[PDB]
Amino acid sequence: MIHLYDAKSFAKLRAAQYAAFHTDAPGSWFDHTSGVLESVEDGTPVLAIGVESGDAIVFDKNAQRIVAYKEKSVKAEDGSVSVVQVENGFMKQGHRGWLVDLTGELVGCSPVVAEFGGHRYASGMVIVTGKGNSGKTPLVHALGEALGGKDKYATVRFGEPLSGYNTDFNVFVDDIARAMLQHRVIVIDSLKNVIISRGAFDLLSDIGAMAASRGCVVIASLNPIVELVKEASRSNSTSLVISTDVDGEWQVLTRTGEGLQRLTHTLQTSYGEHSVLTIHTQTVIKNDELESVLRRL
Amino acid sequence: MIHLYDAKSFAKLRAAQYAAFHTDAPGSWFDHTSGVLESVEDGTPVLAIGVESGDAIVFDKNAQRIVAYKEKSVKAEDGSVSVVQVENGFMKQGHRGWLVDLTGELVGCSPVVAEFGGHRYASGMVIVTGKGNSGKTPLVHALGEALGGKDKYATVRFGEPLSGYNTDFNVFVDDIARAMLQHRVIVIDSLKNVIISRGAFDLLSDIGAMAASRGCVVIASLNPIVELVKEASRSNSTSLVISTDVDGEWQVLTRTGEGLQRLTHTLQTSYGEHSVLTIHTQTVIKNDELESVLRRL
Amino acid sequence: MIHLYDAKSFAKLRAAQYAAFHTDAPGSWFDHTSGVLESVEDGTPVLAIGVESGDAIVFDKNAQRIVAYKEKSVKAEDGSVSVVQVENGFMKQGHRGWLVDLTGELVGCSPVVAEFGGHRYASGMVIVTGKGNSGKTPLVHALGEALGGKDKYATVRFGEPLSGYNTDFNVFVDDIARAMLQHRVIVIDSLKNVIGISRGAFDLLSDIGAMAASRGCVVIASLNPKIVELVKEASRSNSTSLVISTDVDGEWQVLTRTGEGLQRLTHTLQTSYGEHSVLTIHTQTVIKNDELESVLRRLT
Amino acid sequence: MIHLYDAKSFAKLRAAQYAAFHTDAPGSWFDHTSGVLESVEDGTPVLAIGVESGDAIVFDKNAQRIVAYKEKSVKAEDGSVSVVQVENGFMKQGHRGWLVDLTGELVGCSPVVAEFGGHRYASGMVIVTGKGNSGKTPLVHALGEALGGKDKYATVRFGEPLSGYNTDFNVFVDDIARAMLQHRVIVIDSLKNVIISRGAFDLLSDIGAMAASRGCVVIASLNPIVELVKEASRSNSTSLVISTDVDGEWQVLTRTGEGLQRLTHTLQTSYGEHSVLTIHTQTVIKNDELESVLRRL
Amino acid sequence: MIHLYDAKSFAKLRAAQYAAFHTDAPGSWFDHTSGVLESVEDGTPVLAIGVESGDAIVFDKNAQRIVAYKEKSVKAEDGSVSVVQVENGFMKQGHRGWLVDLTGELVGCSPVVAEFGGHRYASGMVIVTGKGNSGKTPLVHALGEALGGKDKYATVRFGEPLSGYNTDFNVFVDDIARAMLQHRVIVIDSLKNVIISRGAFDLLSDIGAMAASRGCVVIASLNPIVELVKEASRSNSTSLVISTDVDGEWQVLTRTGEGLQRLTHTLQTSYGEHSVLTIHTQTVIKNDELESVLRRL
Amino acid sequence: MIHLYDAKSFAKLRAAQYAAFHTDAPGSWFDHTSGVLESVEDGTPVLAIGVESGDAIVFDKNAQRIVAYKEKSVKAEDGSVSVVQVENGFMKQGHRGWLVDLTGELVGCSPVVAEFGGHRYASGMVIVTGKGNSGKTPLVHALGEALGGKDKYATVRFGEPLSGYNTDFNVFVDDIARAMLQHRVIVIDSLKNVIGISRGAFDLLSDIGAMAASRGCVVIASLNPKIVELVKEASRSNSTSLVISTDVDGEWQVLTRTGEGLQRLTHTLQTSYGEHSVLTIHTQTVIKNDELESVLRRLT
Ligand SMILES: O=c1ccn([C@@H]2O[C@H](COP(=O)(O)OP(=O)(O)OP(=O)(O)O)[C@@H](O)[C@H]2O)c(=O)[nH]1
Ligand SMILES: O=c1ccn([C@@H]2O[C@H](COP(=O)(O)OP(=O)(O)OP(=O)(O)O)[C@@H](O)[C@H]2O)c(=O)[nH]1
Ligand SMILES: O=c1ccn([C@@H]2O[C@H](COP(=O)(O)OP(=O)(O)OP(=O)(O)O)[C@@H](O)[C@H]2O)c(=O)[nH]1
Ligand SMILES: O=c1ccn([C@@H]2O[C@H](COP(=O)(O)OP(=O)(O)OP(=O)(O)O)[C@@H](O)[C@H]2O)c(=O)[nH]1
Ligand SMILES: O=c1ccn([C@@H]2O[C@H](COP(=O)(O)OP(=O)(O)OP(=O)(O)O)[C@@H](O)[C@H]2O)c(=O)[nH]1
Ligand SMILES: O=c1ccn([C@@H]2O[C@H](COP(=O)(O)OP(=O)(O)OP(=O)(O)O)[C@@H](O)[C@H]2O)c(=O)[nH]1
Repeated sequence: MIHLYDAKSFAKLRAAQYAAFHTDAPGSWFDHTSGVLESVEDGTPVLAIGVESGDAIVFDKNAQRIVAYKEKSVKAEDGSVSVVQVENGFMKQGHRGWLVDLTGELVGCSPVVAEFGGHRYASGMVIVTGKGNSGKTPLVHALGEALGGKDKYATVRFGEPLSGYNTDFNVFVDDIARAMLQHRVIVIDSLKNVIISRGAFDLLSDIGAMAASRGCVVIASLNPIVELVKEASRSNSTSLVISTDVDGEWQVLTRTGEGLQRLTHTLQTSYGEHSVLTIHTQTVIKNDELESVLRRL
Repeated sequence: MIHLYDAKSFAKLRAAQYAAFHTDAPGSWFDHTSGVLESVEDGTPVLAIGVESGDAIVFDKNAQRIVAYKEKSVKAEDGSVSVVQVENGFMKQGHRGWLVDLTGELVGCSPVVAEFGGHRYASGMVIVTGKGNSGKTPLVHALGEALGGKDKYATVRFGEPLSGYNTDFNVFVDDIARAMLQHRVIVIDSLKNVIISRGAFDLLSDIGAMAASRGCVVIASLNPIVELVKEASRSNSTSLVISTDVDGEWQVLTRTGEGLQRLTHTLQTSYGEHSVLTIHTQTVIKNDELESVLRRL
Repeated sequence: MIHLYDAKSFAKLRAAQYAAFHTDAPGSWFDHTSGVLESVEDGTPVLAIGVESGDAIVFDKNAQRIVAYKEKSVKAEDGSVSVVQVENGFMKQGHRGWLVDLTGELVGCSPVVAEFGGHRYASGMVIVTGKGNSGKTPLVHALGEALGGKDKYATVRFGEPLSGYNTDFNVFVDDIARAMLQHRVIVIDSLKNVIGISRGAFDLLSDIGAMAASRGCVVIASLNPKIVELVKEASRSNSTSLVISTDVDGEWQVLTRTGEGLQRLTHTLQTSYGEHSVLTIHTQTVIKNDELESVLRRLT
Repeated sequence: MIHLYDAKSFAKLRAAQYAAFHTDAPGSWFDHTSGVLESVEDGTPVLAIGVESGDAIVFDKNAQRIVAYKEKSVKAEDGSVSVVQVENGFMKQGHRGWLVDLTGELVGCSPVVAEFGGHRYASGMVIVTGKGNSGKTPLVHALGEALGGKDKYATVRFGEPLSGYNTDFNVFVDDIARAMLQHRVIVIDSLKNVIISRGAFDLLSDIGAMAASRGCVVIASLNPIVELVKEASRSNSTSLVISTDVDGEWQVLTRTGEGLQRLTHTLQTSYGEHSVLTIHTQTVIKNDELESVLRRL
Repeated sequence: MIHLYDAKSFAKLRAAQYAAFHTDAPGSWFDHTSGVLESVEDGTPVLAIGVESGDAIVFDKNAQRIVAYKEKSVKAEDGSVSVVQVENGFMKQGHRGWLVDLTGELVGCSPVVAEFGGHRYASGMVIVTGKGNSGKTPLVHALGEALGGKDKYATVRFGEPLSGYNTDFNVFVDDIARAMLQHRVIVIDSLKNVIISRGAFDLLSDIGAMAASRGCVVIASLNPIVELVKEASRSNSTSLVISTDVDGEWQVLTRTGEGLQRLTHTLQTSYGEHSVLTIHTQTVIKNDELESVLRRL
Repeated sequence: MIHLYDAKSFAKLRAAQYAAFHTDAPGSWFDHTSGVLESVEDGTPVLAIGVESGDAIVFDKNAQRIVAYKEKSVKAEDGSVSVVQVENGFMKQGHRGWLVDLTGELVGCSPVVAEFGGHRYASGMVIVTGKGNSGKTPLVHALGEALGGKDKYATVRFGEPLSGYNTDFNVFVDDIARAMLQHRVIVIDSLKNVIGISRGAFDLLSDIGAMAASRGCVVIASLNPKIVELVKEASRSNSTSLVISTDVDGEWQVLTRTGEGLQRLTHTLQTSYGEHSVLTIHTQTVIKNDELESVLRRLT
């Protein structure tokens, strides 16, 4: 919805956004939105996501697809009306994204998803990319385990020429929807085949906001069309993890919230048995330095 | 409609257009059009805006969407007939833009929306853009608060990978329509995802004229496809706010009206707590200097 | 229709075309076609113009849109049949352009629309363009007033981010149709969004010059310069005349196609601003194709 | 249809093709095909031509459009079956081009259309083009009158911003069809707007063969997308008339028949009153010289 | 169908493929497939070819088009089922190409079509192309007569601005189908207008295999979009005849079979009366030399 | 489906993936999936593959096409529901790929298909490509025979101008589906016309590697190099292994993805021709991403 501000309410918002990353208990936002989803009446649509054609499929709180849902309208606080209708397995009225309010007035956050190695990590979409010899697949799994912490991480597999990999985009969005509905830490391997269908364009534009609203992190590998990789990394990701000149070393660049500073830190990594990667255990980065990082792609 | 002029009536028009920016009380036009909208008979369509497909949705004076409206014709002063019909939630007959006359003979104005720091600002669309380290999001919010003055400004959020951000274009145009119907100062963060669908093309072509007719200002962030950013900044904006070589410094370029001089002034800014930006408190700019400014993108 | 010529009838045509620009009373063609339109029986379609989709809408002599019109055929002199039918507000049979004969055998003219400052100006479409600091909007209004003379000029506004500007293409073509049906001197500000492409926009660029020249009205259209080459081609091939800014501030070059197969003429305009940016225009030489291309190169 | 040859029948064909340009009385082929068309039973389709959409409209021998025609099949000499059906003003079955046989075994000719100034000119399509100051419109009319000889030439006007010019492609193809059905010498001013719709592509590919089969000449002005002008001039024209370095001077390049030599000669011209051009009163040209000529465009 | 091999059966296949070009009596394959076609039961579809739209038309053994054919299934040796159905003059079920088995296990051949001047020539598609002054049209007719030998060659004419030339693609594919059904040596003048519709793409991809399966040769002129000419010449042709630096001289490059060596030889030619060309009466060429030849286009 | 991991279960997966290439008996995965397919109830859809239009056709375990199949749902372990429905010969509900579970928890493998000349070879798709004089067609047949071992290899022929070659894409996908359903070693000659693009062709390039790796069969496809970059990306991202010609005639480099997140391995092949162009292949080192890109650069 739209929000109105004066100087005082705006300052309060920025303080709350800052807290949502810097001082909230890691993973608190995820637990909060889990409660909101759990409170939703049975059969109510909670999430719509685009399929390959640009139509949208709709899910309930238990990640079960809704095939039929009678037109139903809800008036928001700002006066806007949201309508939802599902017919023959597809959204007839509504919008892509969360169909229930997970955020309220607290918008524009990068809710802290986890803390690891003395660094806080944001929810939203994290694109893992770069050139050179440092492998992306081992990194995304290492990050998934690390941010998972006490919890297991969920793996969505797509579009690689290996056993058991789904290559159908419509199954992919079903997997992603279920993952975000049920898990705080999600790995996607890989985004190569989405990088173009209306569904693929929708996914790139929608997923970061979907994840940040939920308070889950989606860690997606993307091997570098090159300008679309750059723009997805620049504008569609909440955080970026990019390989450097030095083997095993990665740079993490985090958007900490709406209008807030982008932060950076470095990761050192090494391989153990069967290529299992281990990540070893604040500085601001400006826009010109950010573009300098993107040039390496 | 079409308008006829001789030398004397043309000179009168230019004098009135000049006054609409330079000497009218700031925000007076907005208050005038609010009165016009308030005088509209119950149920009457007042605004049509394009959705993603290129179809148009229609709103009444209270920013409520009209789903059904029997064909109704109105003869204008020049002899032209405007017809409006709405069926199944979509415009069947009519045009995009204001469906009631807010302007009359007084067309081609950039009605003054506010005065701040000794400078007058125009209604219409203001694109906030540029390269370098000066942040666009903090600027648009600072400008929104400043031009809001005694009034709160409205924030429309779109297409960023942060919590609570809508990423569905059809919700976006609903938000924008409501904002322009109800508020003098509007911030859009951001225009990145519109920059292509018929709806997106319609919005870029329509919004400046819609806002200027209302006397509201739409302050839109746009991070630089590059030629589309240049043309939107060159030809679709009433004013442009562009970052400079010096950190914190911005140049404001204002179209003051039809056939009138483009003016320029500079803004100095600084950050306080939680990245809240403060803007610190006539010279003509020619077309070649304007192009020189656009080259920096 | 098609026309047949031998040496003698061709020479006569060229003499008549030459006269239509050089010696006819300025604005005489417009008055003639006004009479033709006024003589048309009530309810008869006179003009069809393309909307955004590429369908065509149809107008009667009073610039009122025709919604329903039973199929009706007319056999021309060359043996061809023109059919007109309108159903549900759209042309079902017919063609874009004038649906009644305004011209007869006298085709390929640039009928003189006005004389100002010792120069004759052609009807048809005039594109006002160029680079540099000389403003196009003040020029089109100055030219509109000047060629209007004793008469007011009509202003069609389209696609600028200013108060009261229509930005819907289908309203735009309605405005243009009405303007050409009712006025000799017409200003369009601006053509930017038509060049910004729909079938309707393509139709308009291809149709408007011939429509205006047939009527004997002048359409003075501002156009600020893939896209640049379309501005060049519209200026090169879709305009009856071109007014282009020069190196010197306030100075413009007017390039006029005087008729079918006839010489393109050129002259210069000097201008200055008064109060509230009102521009005043201050008061024969042939230009060849290579010089014409040299002028178009400046649009880069 | 398909034709079978051995050495002896092939040599006979080449001799007949050579004669069709070099020794037949100028305009004889046109008179022959006029007789063939005149012999066609009343109401029979004789010519189909593409409209803008790529559908085809159909004409009888009197250049009257056929709106309804019951399916009718004709078996050719080679065993092939040609079917023709027209429904609701459009071809339902058939092909673009001549729907009756004007040529028989005598195919691949450039039938002589006229002789002027000691040079024979071919029927088919003649593209008049080039750069520089020599005007194309005066040339096409001068050539039309000259090749017309004792007969008037027909003028088809299209796509110029001058009084009485048709700009609707579907009227254009109607004009062209009627012209070719009724006249030996035809001028088109101009081909600029065809140079893209399916109809325009069809016309460029069809018109030369249509005209050569009839024995009429279509003299078309084409101002130079540039590569499409080159290919139309190279491959879609029976003859080319191109301006040179010297003002008033033109080069005529003629395909004299299937597998036969391309010939060249020069024209000198001058203007009289009201820009009426007068043309003042064998050498082979090879493919490399032909390409050299096309480079000048 | 699919075929299974071990070392011994593979070696046998390669020996048979080698023989099909090098040692079989010239034209023997054509006579064999004529027998196969003649043995087909009355009314049975034997050949399907794509029309402009990408639909397919269907022919019987007598080159008569089939308009209606009830669904009929045939189980192949590998277990696959081929179904054929024709409705309203178009293929409803089936595939493009030969609808009866002309080859059996003997696949991947370039069956010898003729011997002339001490050189064997392959069936399939021969593209005649190149730059320079050597004419393609006279060459294709000279080659047609020469390879025809005791038999007349068939000429398919398409897309040139000369008398009697068909320019409608759907008539073109009808001509080609009939030619391949009834004649061993076929000339196409020319392929310029096919070089894009689905039908044109189908034809370029299908014709070589169609011709090689039949044992007929299709000799097609193609004047050089340039990369499409290169790829058609590189990958869609069984043999290539390309002009050289020396006037009248041509290089013939022949694919002799699946996985077999490409051979080359040179032709010398001269003109007699009315431009009738006479061709005057083993060395391997590698891929790098082949690309060197293609660069000349 | 989605899979959940902690450190311990992830380490177990990587160990199992490593084993699936390095230590499992060659061809064991193929035999396992043959058993799974054989156990499927009569009439059950097992494989869906895209036709030219982007619709999908569906096959049973005997490689017979299914024309009609009533909607049928199956709930997976992760909670997801897979639905399959076939109407009028086309998939109405379902997904492209294997419609029965051949893999279970054991995903992301490159199951060893064969061992030859002291080297293990992966199932999945192998693209055979490169520039220079070394012929691709003889190589794919030599590799087919070699990896076939005791078994014959299947040859799918497509899009070459030679006798008996199918050139219809929909027949091609039928051939490929049958081949993967019935044979461990498959040769495709050639992929040129799929790269020559339809939705079906795009689907095939994106689907075939995963289909083959899931089955444990190897698809050995020749591909001769806008278009060049698509050959590079297909070779880079759509292939389980790559066999590319080198500077030296007869010599090839084999680059193998050994599994999800595992090392890419490389070795060289020497070859020579016998009679009638029959090629014979004569009888671990890791390759990094920068070296891999260096190899791909040679395709220009
Ligand atoms: O022990 C190992 C294993 C793997 N790797 C390296 O990590 C990579 C992980 O395996 P991938 O094949 O997934 O590579 P990637 O994610 O970097 O890029 P794509 O191929 O998916 O586009 C492998 O390509 C390998 O080079 C190591 O450096 N050490
Ligand atoms: O205290 C602060 C906070 C923020 N900033 C700067 O302001 C920017 C505002 O945050 P954004 O991430 O919105 O940057 P932006 O609007 O310029 O561009 P997008 O990424 O949205 O396209 C941040 O990127 C940061 O560099 C400061 O300079 N100081
Ligand atoms: O007094 C004046 C007023 C205006 N001008 C100049 O005339 C121009 C007329 O006003 P516009 O803003 O319309 O500029 P334009 O027509 O040249 O081009 P667009 O922006 O419409 O594409 C303005 O851009 C201004 O620079 C003057 O030179 N002096
Ligand atoms: O007496 C004359 C008349 C005309 N001309 C020249 O002949 C041309 C014929 O008039 P056009 O305007 O038709 O020029 P064109 O055919 O060469 O090219 P387009 O403008 O149609 O694209 C004119 O443009 C003029 O330059 C002369 O050289 N002498
Ligand atoms: O006696 C002759 C006749 C013809 N020729 C040459 O042979 C060519 C055959 O006539 P074409 O015009 O068909 O040339 P082409 O096939 O090479 O190319 P297209 O224009 O058809 O695309 C002619 O262009 C001519 O140059 C001779 O060298 N000597
Ligand atoms: O004995 C032989 C036979 C064949 N070859 C070489 O092997 C190649 C195999 O025959 P192909 O003609 O199939 O070549 P290719 O597979 O390399 O590429 P495409 O043409 O299919 O795109 C032939 O091109 C030939 O040069 C030899 O080097 N020696």
